Amino acid sequence: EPIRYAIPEELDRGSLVGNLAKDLGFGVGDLPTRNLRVIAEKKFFTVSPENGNLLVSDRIDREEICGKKSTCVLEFEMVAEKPLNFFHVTVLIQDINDNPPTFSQNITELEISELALTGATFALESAQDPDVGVNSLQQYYLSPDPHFSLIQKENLDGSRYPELVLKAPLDREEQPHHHLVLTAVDGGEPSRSCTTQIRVIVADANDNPPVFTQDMYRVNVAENLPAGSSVLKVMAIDMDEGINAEIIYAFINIGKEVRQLFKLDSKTGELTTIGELDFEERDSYTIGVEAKDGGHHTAYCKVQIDISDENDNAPEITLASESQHIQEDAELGTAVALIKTHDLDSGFNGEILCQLKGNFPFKIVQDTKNTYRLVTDGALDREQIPEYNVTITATDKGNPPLSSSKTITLHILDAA
Amino acid sequence: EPIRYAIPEELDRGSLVGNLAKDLGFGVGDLPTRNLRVIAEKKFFTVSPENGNLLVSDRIDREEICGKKSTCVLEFEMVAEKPLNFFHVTVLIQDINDNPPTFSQNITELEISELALTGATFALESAQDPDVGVNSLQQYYLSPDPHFSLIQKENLDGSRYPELVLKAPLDREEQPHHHLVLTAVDGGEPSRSCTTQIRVIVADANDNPPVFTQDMYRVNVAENLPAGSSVLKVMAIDMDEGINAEIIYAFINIGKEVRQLFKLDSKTGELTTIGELDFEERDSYTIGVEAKDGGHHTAYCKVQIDISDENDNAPEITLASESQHIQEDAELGTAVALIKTHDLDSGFNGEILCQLKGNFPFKIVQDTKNTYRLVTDGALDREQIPEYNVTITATDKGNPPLSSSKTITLHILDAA
Ligand SMILES: [Ca+2]
Ligand SMILES: [Ca+2]
Ligand SMILES: [Ca+2]
Ligand SMILES: [Ca+2]
Ligand SMILES: [Ca+2]
Ligand SMILES: [Ca+2]
Ligand SMILES: [Ca+2]
Ligand SMILES: [Ca+2]
Ligand SMILES: [Ca+2]
Ligand SMILES: [Ca+2]
Ligand SMILES: [Ca+2]
Ligand SMILES: [Ca+2]
Ligand SMILES: [Ca+2]
Ligand SMILES: [Ca+2]
Ligand SMILES: [Ca+2]
Ligand SMILES: [Ca+2]
Ligand SMILES: [Ca+2]
Ligand SMILES: [Ca+2]
Repeated sequence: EPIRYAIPEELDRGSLVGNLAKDLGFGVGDLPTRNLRVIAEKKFFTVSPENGNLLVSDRIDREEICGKKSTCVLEFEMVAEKPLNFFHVTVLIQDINDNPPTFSQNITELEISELALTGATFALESAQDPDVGVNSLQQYYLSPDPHFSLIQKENLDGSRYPELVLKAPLDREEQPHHHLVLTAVDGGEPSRSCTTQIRVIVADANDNPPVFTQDMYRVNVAENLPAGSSVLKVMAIDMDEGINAEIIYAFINIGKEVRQLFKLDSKTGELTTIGELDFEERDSYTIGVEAKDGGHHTAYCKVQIDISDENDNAPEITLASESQHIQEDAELGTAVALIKTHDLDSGFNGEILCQLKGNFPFKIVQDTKNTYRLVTDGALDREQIPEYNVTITATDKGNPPLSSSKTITLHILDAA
Repeated sequence: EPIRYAIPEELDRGSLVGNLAKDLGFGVGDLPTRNLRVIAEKKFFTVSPENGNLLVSDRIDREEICGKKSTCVLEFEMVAEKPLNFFHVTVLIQDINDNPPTFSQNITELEISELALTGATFALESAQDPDVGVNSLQQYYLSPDPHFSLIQKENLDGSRYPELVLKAPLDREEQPHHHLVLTAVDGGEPSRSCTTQIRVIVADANDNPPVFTQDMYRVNVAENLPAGSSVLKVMAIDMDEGINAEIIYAFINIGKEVRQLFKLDSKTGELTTIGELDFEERDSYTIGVEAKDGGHHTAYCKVQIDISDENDNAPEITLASESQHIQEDAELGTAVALIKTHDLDSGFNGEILCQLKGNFPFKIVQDTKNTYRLVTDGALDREQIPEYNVTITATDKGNPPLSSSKTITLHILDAA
């Protein structure tokens, strides 16, 4: 007595499903007497009281009636009178491929670190289809890209899900963004498909240490350079982004003498002077500079600062005699005083030009480069001139030249 | 005439440097006549006017006089009178190892990332010594450590500088801090040395992805669960520190039906319900959960939520008859009305118990599980009782059980 029908969905109104009168055992000679009618809350089917045919009365949407279920049957009861009996009739609703697949969003972003090795797999969102059977069985395809390919796996139930695979190492410094196109096609008839774009954003990793522009920063400055003047400026380049690009500068293997003279800026990297320079103390400074970033990548170089000599030291005069006493009966050629000169500067700034200022019965005789002797030249007499105030002047050969004077008193004593 | 002396430094006052009278060509028979005396701004040496010996007058510190210079000579002039002449005398000051080396600071920290490969080199600060020659030539030693060794290189001038080398990979999750001891010994006599501690702080890198406690979170909840109730709580463990340890939770491959029913917290990871559950619509939910951290390390699992059926649907009654008309001359056994019942619930909650309420000349006969027939049992007469109000009651076998009634009017017609 139970009878099942199998018709496709989305059939036009009035389509023939089956002759219930003949399939049960009725006859056109008794159609009006039994008065067939369908009893169901959903007016999906109707029975013609003329020939006993089962027709379609409303739109039969399998996605709205059954959803994602495999089988889809509609059970109702047909009522016949004289006598009154029940006739259970079931109608299987076949599924057609009338719904294309779809993704969650058209544009999907995916952040991938550039440290990802070749062969790394990243999960991609699958497409959904309200159909069932082969009409929902998706087949995923990816547009050709030299860096990415597609992996299509299956679950334990047979559904396919795509996964992105990396076949070439990523580099943000070469290409930070990639644009992919994923396509999903179902296995129904006709084949309906949809597309979606995948924007791969390459995340930055500290894959590049700082690099100085020069491995040696050499400069020459003056001796009396004012405190707080710019000496040079180191520069380090980092191709990364964010914390992996901020560079800090500092000194290495440095001493306290240098620490009180120079100062290196951590941010700008400009080298200045906080102390005083002196050529007579030190004429060269070899300093090492370290460059650090966020990922603790180090970069080392050397800085050499040469100092030129300036004429800032005056010539010094030293004298010595026999208690500043002279005998009036001394012969021509007798040494009376000894002159010693020296200058702390170098080059022509240290060369001293010694001479005698004023007229006196004495004469300066040069022995070596820095030694002189005050030799008598004229007459001496205590009764006439008892003392002489010899003034010695020394002058260097600098620019500007410095000088210094020193007067010594020489007494004249009686003869024997 | 020029004469040079070579004496060590830090000699006691009055030590003999040399006999200037004999080394030049004088004689004890003429010591007081010439009256020897030293002329220098620094009172480092003196000449004895008795025997003509050159002695030490003050402390001679080579580090204070010459500093870091290789050679160290002191030039002065000795003055003799009757006659007056100059005698240039130089004294070379030999260096002794009377100053130990030293570092900048006793405690030195060094941050090293755990991603450092075996053999990585890290610069260490060198020790400084105010001495010169072999007295300042340092020899660095490192205490034995299973992870670190010492590399000793030399510059172009011969000075040694240490560098730390890594022979075993570092792991912050195993040991975040290391304590090293660096020792510097000079090549003088006696050997003076100093020590310094190096605190190596292992910087954290994303070397551990999130790990779920369970690969499957299965739970069973009721059907009419109130919106906003806790379902379960996923948990992911990350052994890293900082941004590399913060975990965010989200859904993957999810649909709109699920998105309007459940909600996953990104921070706490607690799963709640924002919609309504229904067993008649869907009895199982398989959801995938993704765990992401700062370094974009992914972790996937699955969550299955089973729903139990609740008796929240009342039995439905459907009736049909011959236009609600009965002939008074009907035989015992004639079908008058057809009863159809069904319940949306499952199990014993769907089993329907149909019966007739009130005394009537009718009887309910059960055909199948859900079909009944109202069969006459007694006498009928329109002149006496023209109509009957048959009330059919259906009740399920749930807890608590539901029920529904439906009264149909049956008219009695005359005979033929
Ligand atoms: Ca459809
Ligand atoms: Ca369909
Ligand atoms: Ca489809
Ligand atoms: Ca790069
Ligand atoms: Ca960097
Ligand atoms: Ca990078
Ligand atoms: Ca100067
Ligand atoms: Ca100068
Ligand atoms: Ca000068
Ligand atoms: Ca000393
Ligand atoms: Ca010394
Ligand atoms: Ca030493
Ligand atoms: Ca670890
Ligand atoms: Ca982590
Ligand atoms: Ca770690
Ligand atoms: Ca329900
Ligand atoms: Ca229910
Ligand atoms: Ca029920």
